[PDB]
Amino acid sequence: KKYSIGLAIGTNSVGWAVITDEYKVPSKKFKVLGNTDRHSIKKNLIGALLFDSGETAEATRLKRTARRRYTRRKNRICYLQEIFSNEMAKVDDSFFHRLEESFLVEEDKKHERHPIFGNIVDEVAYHEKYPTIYHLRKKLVDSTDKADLRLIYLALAHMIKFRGHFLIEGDLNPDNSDVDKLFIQLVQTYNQLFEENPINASGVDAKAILSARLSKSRRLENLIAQLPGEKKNGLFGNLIALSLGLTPNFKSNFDLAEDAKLQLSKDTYDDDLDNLLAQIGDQYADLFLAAKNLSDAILLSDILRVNTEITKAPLSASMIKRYDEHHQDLTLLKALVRQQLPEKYKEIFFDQSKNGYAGYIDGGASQEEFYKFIKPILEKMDGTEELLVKLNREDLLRKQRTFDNGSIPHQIHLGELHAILRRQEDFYPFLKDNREKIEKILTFRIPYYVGPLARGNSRFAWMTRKSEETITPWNFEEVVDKGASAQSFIERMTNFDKNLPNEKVLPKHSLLYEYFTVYNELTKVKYVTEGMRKPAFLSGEQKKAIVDLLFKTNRKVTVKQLKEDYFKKIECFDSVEISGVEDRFNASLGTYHDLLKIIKDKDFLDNEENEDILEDIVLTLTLFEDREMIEERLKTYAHLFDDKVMKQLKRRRYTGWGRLSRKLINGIRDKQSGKTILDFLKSDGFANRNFMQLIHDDSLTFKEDIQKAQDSLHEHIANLAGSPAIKKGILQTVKVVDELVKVMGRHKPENIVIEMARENSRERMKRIEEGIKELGSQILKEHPVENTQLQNEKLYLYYLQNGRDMYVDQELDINRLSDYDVDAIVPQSFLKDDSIDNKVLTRSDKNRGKSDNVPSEEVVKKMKNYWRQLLNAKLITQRKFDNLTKAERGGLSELDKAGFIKRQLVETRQITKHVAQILDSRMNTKYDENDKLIREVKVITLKSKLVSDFRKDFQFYKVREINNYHHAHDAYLNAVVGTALIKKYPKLESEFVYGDEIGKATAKYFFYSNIMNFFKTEITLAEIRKRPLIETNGETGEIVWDKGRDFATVRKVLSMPQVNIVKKTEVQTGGFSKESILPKRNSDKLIARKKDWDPKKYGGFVSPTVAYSVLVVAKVEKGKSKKLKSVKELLGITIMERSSFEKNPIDFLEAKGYKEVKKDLIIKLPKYSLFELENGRKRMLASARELQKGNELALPSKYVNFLYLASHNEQKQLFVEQHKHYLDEIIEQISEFSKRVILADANLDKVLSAYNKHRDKPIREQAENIIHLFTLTNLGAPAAFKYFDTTIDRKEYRSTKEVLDATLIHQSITGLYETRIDLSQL
RNA sequence: AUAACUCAAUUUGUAAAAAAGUUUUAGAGCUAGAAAUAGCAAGUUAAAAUAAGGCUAGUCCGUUAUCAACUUGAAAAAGUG
DNA sequence: CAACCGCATTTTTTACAAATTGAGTTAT
DNA sequence: AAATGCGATTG
Ligand SMILES: [K+]
Ligand SMILES: [K+]
Ligand SMILES: [K+]
Ligand SMILES: [K+]
Ligand SMILES: [K+]
Ligand SMILES: [K+]
Ligand SMILES: [K+]
Ligand SMILES: [K+]
Ligand SMILES: [K+]
Ligand SMILES: [K+]
Ligand SMILES: [K+]
Ligand SMILES: [Mg+2]
Ligand SMILES: [Mg+2]
Repeated sequence: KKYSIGLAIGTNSVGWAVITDEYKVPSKKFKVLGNTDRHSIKKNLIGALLFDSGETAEATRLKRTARRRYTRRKNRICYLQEIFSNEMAKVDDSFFHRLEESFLVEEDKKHERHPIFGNIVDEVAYHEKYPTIYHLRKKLVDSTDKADLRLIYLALAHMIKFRGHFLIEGDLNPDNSDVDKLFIQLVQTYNQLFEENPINASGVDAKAILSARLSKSRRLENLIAQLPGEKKNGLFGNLIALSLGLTPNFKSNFDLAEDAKLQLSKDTYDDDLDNLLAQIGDQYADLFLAAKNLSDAILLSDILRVNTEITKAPLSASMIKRYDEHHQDLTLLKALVRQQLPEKYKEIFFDQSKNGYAGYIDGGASQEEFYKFIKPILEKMDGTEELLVKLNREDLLRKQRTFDNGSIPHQIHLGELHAILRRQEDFYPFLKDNREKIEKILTFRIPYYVGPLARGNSRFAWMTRKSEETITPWNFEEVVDKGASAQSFIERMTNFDKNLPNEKVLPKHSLLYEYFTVYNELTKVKYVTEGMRKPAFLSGEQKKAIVDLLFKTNRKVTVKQLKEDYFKKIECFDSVEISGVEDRFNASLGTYHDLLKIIKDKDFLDNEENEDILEDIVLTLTLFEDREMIEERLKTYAHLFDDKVMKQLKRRRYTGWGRLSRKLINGIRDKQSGKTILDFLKSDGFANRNFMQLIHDDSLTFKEDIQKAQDSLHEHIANLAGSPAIKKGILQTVKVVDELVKVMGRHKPENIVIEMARENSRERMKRIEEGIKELGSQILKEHPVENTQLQNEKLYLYYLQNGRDMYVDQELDINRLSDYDVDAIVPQSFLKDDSIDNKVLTRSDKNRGKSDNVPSEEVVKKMKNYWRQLLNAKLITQRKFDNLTKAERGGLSELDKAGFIKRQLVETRQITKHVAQILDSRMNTKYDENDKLIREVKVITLKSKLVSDFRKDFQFYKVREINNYHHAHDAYLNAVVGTALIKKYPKLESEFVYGDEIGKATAKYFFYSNIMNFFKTEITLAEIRKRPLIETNGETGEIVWDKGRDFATVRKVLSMPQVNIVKKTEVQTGGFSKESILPKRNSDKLIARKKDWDPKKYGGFVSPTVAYSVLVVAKVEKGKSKKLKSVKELLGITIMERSSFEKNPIDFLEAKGYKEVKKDLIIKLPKYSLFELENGRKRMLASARELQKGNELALPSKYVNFLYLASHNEQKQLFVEQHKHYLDEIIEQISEFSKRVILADANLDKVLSAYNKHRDKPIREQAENIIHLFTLTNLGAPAAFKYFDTTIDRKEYRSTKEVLDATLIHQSITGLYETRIDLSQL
């Protein structure tokens, strides 16, 4: 009966309201179930559901993949030990047993406590000879004497267990030996090519300074310092930078207008270098060759700090170096500290809590914190200089297992492994027989395109089996079908053709697909000359000409190229106008030219008989990215081109998929024509019909063939694109609407109004680092920053703009930001954009020019080049750039302005439209005699601006900190305003409801900018106007608004004290506990990490999280007698024990000690369960041992508006000064509330005192802080707050005893239905 | 409002990998003195676990989504004022 | 007991698909 | 990245 629903959808809330034809919210009586006094209770139909945020699947994913990593590493070790098992059984009966029981205490061990050899003397001997595992590694690599099998194992297992990364393909083979001759060779060739001016080797110690432990940049700087008359930006400088691993740019050297940047580790190096050499002349090739030849002996200089002539183990040897220098410098540091500051020796070398050397080795101090702690001790001392030198290089007292070993490629560890196996296979036959297996254990790696090696029980797996063997690293290629697996990896994610749903989409770089795009764009190009009377299409012949002559010879085709190279040359038109394209064609035959460069056979690419082949090739190049498998897939075409061409095709790789199928573009045929879609795009006579037209033209049969070709609420919502949080909001919104419908007797509403709320330091620091380094700027060396600092908006913009004004061509001052202006590129009055994309730092905003538009044309002229530099450094995005420059395109036209304004009130967000479609499809389910949908319910969607402006305009002020009522209030107001709008302007249905020259632009602007004026009585537009007291619609005359009564109605609704705020109860899920592993200590609070690892002996976890609490009434044994005592208490069931408890609850509880459990009184109490006690005082159950505040403080509207105005028109100021007494009154309110439900006496006293101490402060400040006070009374978890400078610590409630005798309240989603249980009765 | 294309930014979801960290144990502490307690010597490494665990036993799975109460259901979700 | 103070696994790389937003060309 | 449920210290 005559009601509409208002809905405010948030990430943590859904406000809901029900309104009647005159904007009142009903008040109904609802039955109360349970064993309580109340049989019913009256409720207003307004409220809000609150809930914790929905989470992404990310954390779960990281955990799952980490899991798989651990189990596979374990299996690696197991494979190794299975190889060693028998021959180790002849040396040491129990070696592996001692290894796998090493973690146990002596009390629990089966065997002697010394793992390696099993006796004290031999193990002390071992650790004396090999203080680190790398000593053993190196000796086992270099030495030729037979070694103990157990040590061999320890070496191999250490290398397999920490095998390094896989970011470099192929193999490395360290050769640091000829860096001097290689540098001299580069200098040599360069001097051959530049006979005119040579560089002189000059005994420059290239080895020392390139293999130095600095960064590539500094090594460059220093190295080119030693070369006279040469600059780091010159040719040889850029070359050196290349040999180092940096990406330089060579265009300024070769007078090139096109960027030429080369990175020797990028897989595109061969073709970028071929590009460049084809531009500059191949006589330069031997230069870049030298760059590689050096780059190879120098690649790994940062890990291998040792001559490769002394060892085959440069890694283990460099680690031994770490150890020895650590030793020497430790002895020295000790001596020094003894001499000069002995009183500080203890703190440094004993106290583990201080971050000294003791804290460094035995405490929890990191190398960084240790260096930071001991830096002043060193530079203060004497005899220390080299230790500071080692400190700034981060090389002082290094361990061997360190955060920075992530640079080690697996090829190194593989080198040493191969070496050891080669040494000791001479003595152990089985090592020879199993050399390859072992190397494979270190080598093998499941390809990402295979996924888990599942067998029907992984929801995540997709791989397929060529055979039903158990899969090992040695039978992987024979048992796993890698081709089918790599196929499914992509085809399980790729879209099908929506027009032909049983057809797969073509590769985006398919030749056919690009012909389709080129022709689909070209077929709507029109042209005019002087003679003709109308613009005409291109004919089939003309299109084939434009394609064969321009598109198949130029990578990109410009309009100029079309006017000069076709129209002028082939049609003798000195002038012509082009209508269907701007500047240059968007589509292009990129793949045609890629394959032209590789295949060098244009007639092959033009031959239609090869179409299929070529498609299949580009499919392959797209589907797979493992070059080995691409080769396998291209073999069948190995006869069509020479070997080298096959070599180059291998490396050609494409990514991406289109939107349409091959059948669609060139498969389906028109019955009448016999022509495919592409046939029509190529030639369609006088009508040059589009893909869109072809697919919808009833004279052609494509559409009918397509139509011929053509689930639950929760899956549907989960399938949407968007934040899982807002999705949680959406589902909850649908369930709310369902309940309200039921509340209204299953009558559906007249309208449903929905509003959706809109909407990091490391990312920033990275942005600036890469953009600055690309920009060749020093501002980072000049002004060092730290991640967190860049949360400052103005500092971030300062760095994004290279410390420069964005509208003027002058520098900025880091020390003067407070004096500068942040300015919106397109002003805020049109685009409500707060992000960096629309903001700029400038000395003063006025120098942008006009305030009503894009930055003026002067500015564009003066700063355009600089903005381009920022774009190419990615320090601004394309959006920001185009917006900045729009004044050279007339800036903001009037139409664009009207556009922005209606975009401010009309919701265009896709996810919101999905919400509206869900609701519409749930509410409107019937079809009229003509099979058209009957739209009984109208779903309106509004942007936040309407209700916000409404609140400001009519002083229905909002303060979100006082309580949660504002969610509900917003929902109510959305219902009111939405229904009023649609009642007043029914045509605007098309704009706001779901379902199916320049002067007019100004009219739209003014119109949408004044749409909300039918609410006011007098309006000033910036002359005055006036409006009646009663607002109707003209055509119907129906009353839409009545300013005599309706505003007062709103005030009555906002003032209502009882508003149904419901915190959603939720079983907690996720981690069993905190992840930290604490040391052993006596406490039942420590949870075993494994069944048999008693934490009193081994330590364990703390803080398990309660999945849900349970009410238990039973008896407990008491004292030695074990006399049974009746109890009623709350037992937290932890996530880890939940499944056990649900399997059999009586056995679970009995094991916990409870006897004679009354099974029918067991009550599941998830987090946030609601309980009432005493004077309406409420608590929410956050845990089994802690409670949260459960009450809302309904502050009178007059105080809400007062606080709003005081915290921030002469009349309203007068109101503040006239009603200052409200302050004291407000506090009275709070005080009462607290003394009645918060029960935090001390904290309340500190509030009263701290306030009385600030009754002489400005009223603005006092109000702003009274607002702070409300977190003392807020619903939910207690929290700390500052009144002024008086920090009030939180007073939380950690008992939950009272709850057991309170009234439990089971709430509906709306809270309107309640079941109340008097727990006193149990 | 839809569809294809261009350029760009963002978000979601997935797989394969790396390095640390932590926790027990092993790296014979030494002299004094009865005892705590002093004095000095040392330290850098390794094994193993890294959600307890599960059955489907895979080199798989185990932290997302979804959840008032009562009656019905496996479950979804229905029926109840 | 209540007030009070402390604590919480971290980081790095590769490969891939789909939406969505927002500036453009063409169409239903 | 908080903040909020818990651990332990203390008063
Ligand atoms: K024993
Ligand atoms: K120089
Ligand atoms: K440490
Ligand atoms: K370590
Ligand atoms: K264009
Ligand atoms: K590919
Ligand atoms: K061939
Ligand atoms: K959950
Ligand atoms: K959670
Ligand atoms: K991503
Ligand atoms: K509920
Ligand atoms: Mg495990
Ligand atoms: Mg470790």
